[PDB]
Amino acid sequence: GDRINTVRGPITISEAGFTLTHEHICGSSAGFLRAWPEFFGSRKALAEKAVRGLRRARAAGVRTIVDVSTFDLGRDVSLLAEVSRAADVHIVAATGLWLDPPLSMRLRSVEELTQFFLREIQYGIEDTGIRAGIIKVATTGKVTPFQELVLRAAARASLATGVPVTTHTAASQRGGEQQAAILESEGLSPSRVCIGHSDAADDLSYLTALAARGYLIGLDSIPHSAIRSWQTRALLIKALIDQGYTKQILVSNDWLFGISSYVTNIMDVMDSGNPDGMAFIPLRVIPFLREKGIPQETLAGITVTNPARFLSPTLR
Amino acid sequence: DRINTVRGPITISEAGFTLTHEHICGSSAGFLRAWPEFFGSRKALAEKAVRGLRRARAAGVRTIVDVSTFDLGRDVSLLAEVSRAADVHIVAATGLWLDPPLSMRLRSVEELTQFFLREIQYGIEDTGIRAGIIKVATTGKVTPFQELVLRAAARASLATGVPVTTHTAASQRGGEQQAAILESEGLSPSRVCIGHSDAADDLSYLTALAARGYLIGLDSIPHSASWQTRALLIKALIDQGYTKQILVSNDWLFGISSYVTNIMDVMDSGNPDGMAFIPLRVIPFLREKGIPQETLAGITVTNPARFLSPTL
Ligand SMILES: C[As](C)(=O)[O-]
Ligand SMILES: C[As](C)(=O)[O-]
Ligand SMILES: [Zn+2]
Ligand SMILES: [Zn+2]
Ligand SMILES: [Zn+2]
Ligand SMILES: [Zn+2]
Repeated sequence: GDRINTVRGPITISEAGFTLTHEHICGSSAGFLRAWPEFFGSRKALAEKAVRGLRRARAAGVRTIVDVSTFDLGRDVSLLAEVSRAADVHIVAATGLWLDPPLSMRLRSVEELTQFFLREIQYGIEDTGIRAGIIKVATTGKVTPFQELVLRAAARASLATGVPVTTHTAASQRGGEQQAAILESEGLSPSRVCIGHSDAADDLSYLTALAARGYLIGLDSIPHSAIRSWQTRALLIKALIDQGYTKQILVSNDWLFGISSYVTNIMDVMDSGNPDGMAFIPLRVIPFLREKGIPQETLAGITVTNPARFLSPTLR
Repeated sequence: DRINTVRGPITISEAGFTLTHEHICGSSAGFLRAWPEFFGSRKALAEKAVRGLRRARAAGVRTIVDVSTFDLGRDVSLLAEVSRAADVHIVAATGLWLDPPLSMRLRSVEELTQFFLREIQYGIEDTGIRAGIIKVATTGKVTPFQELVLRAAARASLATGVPVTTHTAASQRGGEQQAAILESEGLSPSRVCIGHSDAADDLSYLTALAARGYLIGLDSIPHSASWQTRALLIKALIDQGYTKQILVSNDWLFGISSYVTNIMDVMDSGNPDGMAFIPLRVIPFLREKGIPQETLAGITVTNPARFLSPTL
């Protein structure tokens, strides 16, 4: 407690400011940006596009992003440090595993995965020293055996360091419920867990029941509807406020500036559907919520206070 | 006239005794740099590799071909460090093995062709260290994505002259499906090694491929360590007239993360010779069976040189 690790070193919690808690510089695969940078035009072209997009978001009020790219999403932390410095936006890096682990991860025990997540939080990522400030885990269906090991290793690393856990779900399958059961079996407090992609939920009662248990609800992919409207997703934010669960809400774009882990040219399709990029939350969602009558203090709580509480390393 | 190595180009006569299917590390993309303590440390793995390569050099090896691809975790800076310190030539590979990430799996044949060309003609990552071989792995009857990898490999080989080497299940005669695809792209069989052929129960499968001009990779002899029975496949192909089609190797590794933990210790206990197994055990065994030294030198020196020299 008192400081959050970022790609340019520790910051105090008051420095984080407006924080987008689920974003990516680049959605890729381990080793890929280094082995084939011209897939993105060039490494310099991707960095320049990410710096302009982050400066765009900064001019709309954002001061920090949490890049929830794991090892297997190709998360290159040296790129994050470079674009963080050039944009003057803090970036929190992640450990954990997403949905494309290679064999060298897939064959590991829970104890081995715990030591890997442990290494990225406590020592540093690769040979850069940059330490992770969050653990990202993805699951599908009812949670596969390997995904259950990842959740348990994540809980273990969280309990030893205080850094929170954030998840990838299918809300339409109520996937947070299985995640929550596994993480609680490990002794992890719900207040150290964000159940992500909860904006895609059709069932408000699924979200209300997780919030009432203390989970953070990641309404984190609002503009993916702009490519069910985005205003319908944003109304889940108002619904949880009106139910008294403002403190449980985290809002983000889930944007990216380059994508190789999908069909070629998807980034162009996405950018034409959401030209605001990571500024979509502050330029479109926040004004929409204001016009629906949500007061300033509540919107500042969601965008500043809740991420600060969530990211502050806590064992209390 | 020259072959790319991790220390730059060398002339064909420099390659000498060549093991054409080996690995410094069997891992996954990004993994050695993200989690080097899995191997004790990066330094410990490099030290183990240098000890093993120096042992192979003392036994007569002068070059190895490291057929680790991107998705086997190939770390061509590690290869360069241990090539220099062992003073053993290492040829690096492009291509794809059996664990491509989404960023590779979702690519077209044209995109994959550009990636393999990038690693042969420009360099691997930002090291400028060019690949001298293309490695391709397939499973059953060849999946749709594996077929794209073979076609891109054939295209890259036709544009550069560098050869193609494969991973099969010899028990499934996988080289027949591989060869049909490669030939549909116009690739000469003389620029293809069908690997893991030592595991075959069917000599007919190997002789038919050799009769078409394929190189036969009898590359995993010490993994069976009977290894004697696998080595007699070398004699069988010699006796049928196919000496010039034979390539032999150990398929050894100095670290392994792409498998259950501690497999490396099991392997090192069964084969303490490591990469020196071929020169110290297989070559003398074949000589005792009456194969002339000149034939063994052709298999370990001339065939490798003919295969690696870029052609067309
Ligand atoms: C990289 As994603 C679509 O799971 O946020
Ligand atoms: C890395 As292998 C066992 O296919 O030679
Ligand atoms: Zn996700
Ligand atoms: Zn995401
Ligand atoms: Zn193989
Ligand atoms: Zn191999």
